[PDB]
Amino acid sequence: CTSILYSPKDHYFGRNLDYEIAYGQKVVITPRNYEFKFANLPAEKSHYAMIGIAAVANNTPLYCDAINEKGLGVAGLSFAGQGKYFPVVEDKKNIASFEFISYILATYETVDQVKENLTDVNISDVSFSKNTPASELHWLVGDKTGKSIVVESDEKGLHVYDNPVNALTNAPLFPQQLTNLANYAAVVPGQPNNDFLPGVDLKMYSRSLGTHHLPGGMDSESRFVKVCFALNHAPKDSDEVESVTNFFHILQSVEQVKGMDEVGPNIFEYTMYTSCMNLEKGILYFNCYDDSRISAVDMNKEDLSSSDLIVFDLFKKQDISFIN
Amino acid sequence: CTSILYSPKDHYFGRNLDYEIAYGQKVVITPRNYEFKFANLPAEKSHYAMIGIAAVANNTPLYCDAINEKGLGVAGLSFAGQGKYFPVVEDKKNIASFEFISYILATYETVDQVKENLTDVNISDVSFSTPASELHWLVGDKTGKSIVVESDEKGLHVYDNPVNALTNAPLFPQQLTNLANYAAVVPGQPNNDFLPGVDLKMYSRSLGTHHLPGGMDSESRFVKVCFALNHAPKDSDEVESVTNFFHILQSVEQVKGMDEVGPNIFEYTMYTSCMNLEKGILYFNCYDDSRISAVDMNKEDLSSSDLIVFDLFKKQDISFINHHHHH
Amino acid sequence: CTSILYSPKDHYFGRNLDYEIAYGQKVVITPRNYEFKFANLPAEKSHYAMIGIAAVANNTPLYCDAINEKGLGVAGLSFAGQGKYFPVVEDKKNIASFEFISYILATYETVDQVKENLTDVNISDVSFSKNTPASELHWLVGDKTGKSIVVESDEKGLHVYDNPVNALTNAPLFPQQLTNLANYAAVVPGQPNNDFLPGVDLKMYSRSLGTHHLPGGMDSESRFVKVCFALNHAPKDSDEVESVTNFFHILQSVEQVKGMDEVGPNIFEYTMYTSCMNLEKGILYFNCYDDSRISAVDMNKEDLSSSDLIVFDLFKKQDISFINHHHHH
Amino acid sequence: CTSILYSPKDHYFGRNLDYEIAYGQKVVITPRNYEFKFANLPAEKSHYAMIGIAAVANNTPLYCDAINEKGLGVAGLSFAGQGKYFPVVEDKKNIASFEFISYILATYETVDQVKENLTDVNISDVSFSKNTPASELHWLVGDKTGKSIVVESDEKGLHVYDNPVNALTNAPLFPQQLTNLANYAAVVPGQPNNDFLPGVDLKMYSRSLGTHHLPGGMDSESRFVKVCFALNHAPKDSDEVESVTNFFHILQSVEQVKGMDEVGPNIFEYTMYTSCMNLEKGILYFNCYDDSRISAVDMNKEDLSSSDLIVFDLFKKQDISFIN
Ligand SMILES: *CC(=O)CC[C@@H](C)[C@H]1CC[C@H]2[C@@H]3CC[C@@H]4C[C@H](O)CC[C@]4(C)[C@H]3C[C@H](O)[C@]12C
Ligand SMILES: *CC(=O)CC[C@@H](C)[C@H]1CC[C@H]2[C@@H]3CC[C@@H]4C[C@H](O)CC[C@]4(C)[C@H]3C[C@H](O)[C@]12C
Ligand SMILES: *CC(=O)CC[C@@H](C)[C@H]1CC[C@H]2[C@@H]3CC[C@@H]4C[C@H](O)CC[C@]4(C)[C@H]3C[C@H](O)[C@]12C
Ligand code: NI
Repeated sequence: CTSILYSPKDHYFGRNLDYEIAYGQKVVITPRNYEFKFANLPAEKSHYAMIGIAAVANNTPLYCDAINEKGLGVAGLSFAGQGKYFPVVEDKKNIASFEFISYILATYETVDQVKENLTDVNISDVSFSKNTPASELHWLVGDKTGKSIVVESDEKGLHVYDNPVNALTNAPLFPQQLTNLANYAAVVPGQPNNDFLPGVDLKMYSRSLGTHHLPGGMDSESRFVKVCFALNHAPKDSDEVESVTNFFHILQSVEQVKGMDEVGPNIFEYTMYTSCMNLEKGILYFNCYDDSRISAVDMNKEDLSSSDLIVFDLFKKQDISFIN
Repeated sequence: CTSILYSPKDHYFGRNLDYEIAYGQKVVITPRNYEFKFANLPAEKSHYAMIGIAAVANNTPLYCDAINEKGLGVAGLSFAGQGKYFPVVEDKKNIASFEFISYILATYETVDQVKENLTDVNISDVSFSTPASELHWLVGDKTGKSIVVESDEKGLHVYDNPVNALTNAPLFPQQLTNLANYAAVVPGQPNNDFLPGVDLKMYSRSLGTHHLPGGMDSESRFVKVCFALNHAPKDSDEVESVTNFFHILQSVEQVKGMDEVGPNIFEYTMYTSCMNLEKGILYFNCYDDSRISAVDMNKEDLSSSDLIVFDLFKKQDISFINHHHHH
Repeated sequence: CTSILYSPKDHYFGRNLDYEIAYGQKVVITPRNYEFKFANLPAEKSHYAMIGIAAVANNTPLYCDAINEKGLGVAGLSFAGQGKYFPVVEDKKNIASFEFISYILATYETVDQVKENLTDVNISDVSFSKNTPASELHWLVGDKTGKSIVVESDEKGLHVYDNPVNALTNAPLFPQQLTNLANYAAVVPGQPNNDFLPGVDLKMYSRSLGTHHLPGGMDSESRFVKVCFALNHAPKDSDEVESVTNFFHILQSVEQVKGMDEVGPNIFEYTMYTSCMNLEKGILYFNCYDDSRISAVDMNKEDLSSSDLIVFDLFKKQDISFINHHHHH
Repeated sequence: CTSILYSPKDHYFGRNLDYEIAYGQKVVITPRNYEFKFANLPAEKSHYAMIGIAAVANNTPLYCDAINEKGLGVAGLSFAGQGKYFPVVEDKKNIASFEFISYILATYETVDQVKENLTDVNISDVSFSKNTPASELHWLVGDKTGKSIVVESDEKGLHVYDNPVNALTNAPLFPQQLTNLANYAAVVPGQPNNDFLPGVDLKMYSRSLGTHHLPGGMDSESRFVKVCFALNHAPKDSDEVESVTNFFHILQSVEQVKGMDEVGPNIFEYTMYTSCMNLEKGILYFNCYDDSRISAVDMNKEDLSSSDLIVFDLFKKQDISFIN
C-alpha cells in the first residue's frame, strides 16, 4: 500500500503490499520472448524482460509491482473509491488496468519516455476474466534517473503527475496528497527552535520532539506523510546491502501490524510482503509477514531470451537461525 | 527505548534498543554459579541463571535487558533528565543502577515478589568505573503483569503497569495520563458522531488511526506501541508469537535519519530482543540483519561458573533463491 | 476568513473577516433603484435591495458579504493561490469577480436559482479599475432553505458545489476541504467509549477528551474543521436574540487574536469584524475587533425604493458599560 | 476553566468560567471592614478590600476569582479527580478550600508573600455548610510583578509552583501541563522553514501553517496549550482600553461554545462569563455568554471602609446597539 523510489547510489523501487486477502502472489520473471497478448494493443512477441511480484492465471502474469531490464519500474496500488476506468475508445491507446504494468515495462525504458507516450492513453474498463473483475488501481512509475510520476485515472480522465517525493499510497487524488504534505512543514527530525513560546524555557524532555506530530496511523494519508519523511532522511551513498537494508527499514516504519487496521469483524489489513527491486542490477529482494529474513532473486541468473514465466515462492515460513 | 511484555499464550519480554552509540553489546548467559560481586550487597555465588543482551567489562555482565530461568524479565531504558540516584544509605538495600538487572534476576522469581522486596531499596549513585547512566526499568513475569521502577528526585517509586510497555521520559504517571488523550482512536472506522447528519467521505481504511502518533519521540512510541501491543493476535504458537512480537516493535522502529540527536548523528534501532519466559529462549535481530536468530539458555550448562557469550550484531543474512547450484 | 449559514429557526448568514489591513469597509444598503453598471452585462436600474459590508469606491458598493431582501446571501473569501479568472468570452455570461456578490444579490432569490444560472457563467479577469486589481476570491451562497453552495473558479474553470456543512474558509479547493473533514470522524464533544485499549481502564482526566484532536490553528483547514463542528453542534429552535448570540459564538470559536497568525514580518491577520445577517428579516448584526458590543441595522427601516447608498459605520471603539458610575441620577 | 495574567503595561488578571450550571455568581466588592469568619483561623475584622466574582451565601462571598486593593489576584479552577484536601491538624495553618481566595486577598499583597506563608498551610476538607460540600479546586495567583504561582493540593499534599506561562486550566497536575507544552515546541504563528522534506518545494497553500497542530479542543490540556500561545503572542505596550480588548480576545480563543463540550445527555459546559481585573486600578471588566458588551465595576468608586458586601449583576441580557 506504500510504494517508494529510493536513490542512495543505485536506485531501488518497491512497496509494502497491505491487504486482508491474498491473490496467489509469487515472484515472476517474464523473459524477453514471452508473448504478451493485450486486449486492445498489438501483441508483442519480443519485448523487454521484467521481474516483479505477480499472480499467475492461465499462464498470464498479473503484476502487482515490477521492474524491467532497462531500469524502469511500475507499482500498482489500490485506488478504491477514487479510480475510474473508461470504455475502449476508437482514437486512443487503450491499456486495460490489469495489463498496465506489463505493457509499460514491456515497451518503454524511462519515465520521460512513459510521460510522452501516455498522452494518447485511455485506461480501459476491460477485465482479465469474468471471475476477475478489474480492481481499482493507480500507479507509481520510477526509473534510474531518480524521478518518478504518478498515473491516475479518475472521474475526470487520465492524469500524469510529476512526483516530487517519490512515494505513493492510496486515496485521495495525488494533488490532495501533496497539499496535505504541507500540513507537516514544521516537522523536523531533531529539536525545533522555541518560537512557540519565546521567552519561556521549555524542558525538551525527549529526543526528536520535532517529530511529535508525525503521523503513525495505518490510513493512507498517515503512511504517505511518514514514508515521505523516512525516505527523504534515509542515508545516501551506501553500497548494495546497506541500501537494501535501509529500504526495508523505510517501509517497515509504515508497516501495518495485524490488529491495527480493522477492515471487518476480526478482519485486518496487514503488510503481506515487502519487495525491493534494484533498477540497475535487476534484483528483487523481498520478505513477508511470516518471514523477516530477506530473500533475493536475480533476473540475470536466468535466460532472458527464453519464453516461459519463471516462478518462485514469495510467502515463506519464519527462517530463524538457531545459534546453540 | 521501547520495551514490552506480550502474553498471547506463552510470555515474551523484550525491547528495541535505539541509540547513536553502541556499547559492545552481545548475547550473554549468566549461569547459576557465576560470582556476582555487588558494590554494596552480599556477594551471590549461587543464584538463578539468566540470559540477555549485555556488555561485558572486567568479566562483568552489564545487562540492558534479560530474563532468568524462573520467568522474570527486567529491561533498562534511558531516563535522562528525569532520574535521580542517591548516595549509599545506612538503612536501605543499596543497589547500584548498573547492577539492578543482574541483582533482581539473580534473586527473585515473580514481579509480585520484586514489589515486596523493593520497599526498602535505594538505587545508589555508584558507577562501574564508566559513570552510571540514567535508567528506569520495566519488570515483567509469566503472570502477564509488569511493573515500572523509577528513581527520580522524589525517591524510589514502583508503579503497576496496566499497558505492559515502557519508553523513556516523562515520569510513568504522566505517560499513562497522556494515553487518555488517544481514547477516540480505533483500528477501523469510527461512527460519525463528529458531524451527525453529514455523510463523510470515508476515503481510506483505518481513518480511526489518523491521529495515532508516529513520531520518534518517547511519548509517541509509547502511545503507538501500547496500541500495537494491545491489538496484537493472541492464542498463538511459538513461531507466530515471536513473529508478531517483532512486528509490534517494528511499528515504533527508529529508521536512520528520522531521529537527529546531533549534527548528522542519529538515534536508530540497533537491535530488537524477544525473550520467552516459559522456555528461556532469546530471539533477536539487529539493524543490519533482519533475520531472527535464537539462543536457548537451557541448551547450556547452567551449572557452570563462566559467562557464555554469543554475537549480537550480524551482517545482513540474505537468502539467495535462484543460485542455480542444481544440487 | 470563515463564513457560515446557521439555521436554528430563522436563517443567519455571515462571516469573520480576518486580515492584516482594512479596506474602508462600512455597512452599506444598496436600495432597489441604485443603478448597477456591470462590466460586461446589462445595467440594472431596478433590482432587489441588499444590505451588507462593503467598501465604497466612486459611489459603487464593493461588497465583501451581503444579503438581499428575498433572503439570499453571498460572502466572498480569499482564494489566493487557488483561484483563476478568465478573459471575457462571447460564448459565456461574464461576471467580474469584484461584482459577483452585487450581481447575484441584485438578480436572484434562491440558491437553486443561482445554481441554474451559473451553468453558462464566466468569472472574468476584469478589475474595478486599472489601479484596483482584482483580488482572488471564492464565494459562499446560502438562502432561507438552510442549503448553500460554493462557487470556485480555478485552473479547470468554474465549479459549483453543494455544501453539506454550510461553511467555507480559504484554500484548498472545496472537494479537498471536505475530504479533510473525514480525518476527524472520531471526534465527539463528550467522551468516547474506550475502543483504544480494550481491557485497560483509562482515567478520563478531563472533560471533552473527544475533542482533544479538534484543530485550533489559524490556518484555513484548521478553521474549516473547527467551525463545521461548532456550527453542527450549535443550539437550535432559538428566538432572535438567542440565535444571533449563538451565531457570534460559533464564529468566535475560530477567531484570530492579534499575534497568532503572522503573514509577514511582524504583520498579523486578525478578526477585523464579524457580520450576522438574518435572511428572513433583513437585519445586519455586527461587531469588530475593537468593539465587542453587537450593533444592528435593519434594511427595512430604510427607504428601499430610493437610489443612493445608505451607509453606516462598521468599525467602532470599545463600548464599555460602566456600572457603578455613581451619577446617582 | 482558563485563567491568565496578562502584562502588556498595566497588569490584568482574569478567567473564563466554563460549566454547565451557574451558582448565582455576582460581582462582589468586599470592603475592608467586612468581617471574615474563618473555619480554623482567627476572624479578620479588618483587612484588604477585594473585588471579584462570587456566589453569595448567608452573607458570605464565596469567590471564584478576585483581586484585592494591593494588586494581588487569585482564581479558583476545578481540579476534579486530581485534588485532595486533608483533615484539620494542629501542626499547620488550616485554610478551607472555599475560603482560600478570601483569606489570601484579605491578608497578603504579593505573590512572594503568598509563597512564603504557604509553607505551613493545610487546605482542609472543611465545607462551607452541609448544603454546600467543598468542590475540588486549584488556584492561580498573580500580581503586579507579572509573575504567578500555581497552588495545588493533591495526593502528595500541598504544592506551590512558579508558573512560567501565566496561565492555568484544569487537570492534570501542573508539572504535567508544563511538560506537555514542549510537545508543541515547533508551532509558529507564521510559516515554518521546510526542514521537513529538504529539497522538496512544498506549496504553502494557507497562511499560518505553523499553527496547523495548535490544539483547539475543549479539553483542559488543549485549552491550556492554545491560551499559553495566545497570551504569549498578544500585543504589548497598550493603554487601558486596548489591553482589556486584547485580554478578552485571548480568552475568547479558548471559548467553549454551546454544543462543543458535552458532559451529559444534551448537557454542555460553555463559557458562562469572562472576567478581566486591572490589578493597578482595581477595575473589574466582564461579559457573559448572553451579553458580549463589556461592563466595568471600579472598586475605588465605593466606600472601602464600609462593612457590607456591595453586589452588582454579572449575567446580563444581550445589549444590542440598534443603529437605525
Ligand atoms: C533506547 C534507550 O533508552 C537507550 C538506552 C541505552 C543508552 C542504555 C540501556 C542499557 C544501558 C547499559 C546498561 C549496563 C551499563 C550500566 C552502566 O551504568 C553504564 C554502562 C552500561 C553498559 C549501560 C550503557 C547505556 O546507558 C545503555 C546501553
Ligand atoms: C479573510 C479573508 O479571506 C480575506 C478576504 C479579504 C481580504 C477580501 C474579501 C472581500 C474582498 C473585497 C471585495 C470587494 C473589492 C473587490 C476588488 O477586486 C478589490 C477590492 C475589494 C474591496 C476586495 C478587497 C479584499 O480582497 C477583500 C476585503
Ligand atoms: C471552569 C472550571 O474549572 C469550573 C469551576 C467552577 C465549577 C467552580 C470555580 C469556583 C467554584 C466555587 C467557589 C466558591 C464555592 C466553594 C464551595 O466549596 C462550593 C461552592 C462554590 C460556590 C464553588 C462552586 C463551583 O465549584 C465553582 C464555581
Ligand atoms: Ni450618567
